Amino acid sequence: GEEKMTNGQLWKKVKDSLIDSNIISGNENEEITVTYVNKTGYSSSVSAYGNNNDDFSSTPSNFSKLKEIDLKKDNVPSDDFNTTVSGEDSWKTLTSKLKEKGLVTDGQTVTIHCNDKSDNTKSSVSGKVGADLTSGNGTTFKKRFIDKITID
Repeated sequence: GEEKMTNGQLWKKVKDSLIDSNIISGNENEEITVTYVNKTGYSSSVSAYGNNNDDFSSTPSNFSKLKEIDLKKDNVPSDDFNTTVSGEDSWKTLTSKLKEKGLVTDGQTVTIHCNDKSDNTKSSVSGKVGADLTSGNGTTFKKRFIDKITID
């Protein structure tokens, strides 16, 4: 068990989740600031773009826990321009990709907003690690307008 890694190597394992899902293109036009915390009370944000891997820090490998995420996307080109996500779906694959690398704990409440600035609509979805969604599901939201994620 060599589940120790840097900012870059951690954040990659928290990026490639969203690649499996339909939430990001993985272009040079999306950035994700993932905040996490170690055994000690020290938070750490790591902010990087969806082209390439991330490695711009030589940070310690005391990883133990998570904190929020801040999300950013530009005006996306044709490939992914129509992309929307079935709300539940945009929590499902994401969470289903993180325990693979031990990057959630067994009951965390991962909460995802949508901030749609089209027809005056916003919402959120929420569940636990392992269950299905007791809040949010049965609905769909646009890719470009999902930009705020927190954990309990």
